[PDB]
Amino acid sequence: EYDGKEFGIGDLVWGKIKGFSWWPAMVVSWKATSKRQAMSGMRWVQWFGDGKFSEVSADKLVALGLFSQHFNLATFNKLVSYRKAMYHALEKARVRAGKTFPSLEDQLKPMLEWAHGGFKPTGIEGLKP
Amino acid sequence: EYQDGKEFGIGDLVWGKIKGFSWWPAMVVSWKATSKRQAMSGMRWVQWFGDGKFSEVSADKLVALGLFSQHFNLATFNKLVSYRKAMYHALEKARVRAGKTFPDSLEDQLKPMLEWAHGGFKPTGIEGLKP
Ligand SMILES: CCCN(CCC)CCCCCCO
Ligand SMILES: CCCN(CCC)CCCCCCO
Repeated sequence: EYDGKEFGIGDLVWGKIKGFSWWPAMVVSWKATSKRQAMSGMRWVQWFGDGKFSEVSADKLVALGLFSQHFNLATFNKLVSYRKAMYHALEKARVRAGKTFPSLEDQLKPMLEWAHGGFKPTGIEGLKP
Repeated sequence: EYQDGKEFGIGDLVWGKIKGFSWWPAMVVSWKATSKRQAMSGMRWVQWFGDGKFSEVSADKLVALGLFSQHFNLATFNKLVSYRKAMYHALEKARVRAGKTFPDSLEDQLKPMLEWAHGGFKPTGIEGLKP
């Protein structure tokens, strides 16, 4: 923990599992999961919004920093769970990036703008553990 | 729960810092107390004294309540009755845990508990605040 592959503990990522759009998450240690060690090539991630754990292939994870590419507007409008997930993921992104902003969709607005805009001034660097 | 290599576990009395508020006393709780969800790794559910609400707070924006004089905010204390009430509930919990006793308005009961806390929780020291 953690096989040659990408991503380590604390990284903010989008992860893709069956039945769900790309979904924001944080790579965690298997010890945080109360479950089991991850198989080689896999990563435990904890999903923002519901705090649940999934073992996901490192090959189906991308940096949260690739934001606009993987943000899914339709899902965002359809599912309140996705919007909450976005809030909590960007909230963590914010704090790590020493970021400051002035309701759910109210707080989300400057967060999303900051994300879609490249996480300036820190850039992606501000999202690292 | 909370096996992420960070400080603080269930029942700990802490000051927690969130946006728009002074450092505020709280108790670390299990996510099960919250009716919400598991905290993100590196974070803790805390329940704020005074209003009993739950917030998910990074363990790095938490400090032991025992570090009292450092995080007690006198301006907030003088300004907000909610903060004074929170102090009362936080310190009463600390007091019972510490095995401390003192000899009545809110501020009347608060007075020796604050002196106690501000003086370093004598004679137990901060160790007596453990759950
Ligand atoms: C509505 C939120 C649902 N999210 C989906 C995120 C992709 C939780 C999925 C839980 C999967 C556990 C085992 O793999
Ligand atoms: C006046 C009392 C204020 N309390 C505690 C302040 C730290 C309000 C906390 C809001 C909880 C929402 C979830 O995060």
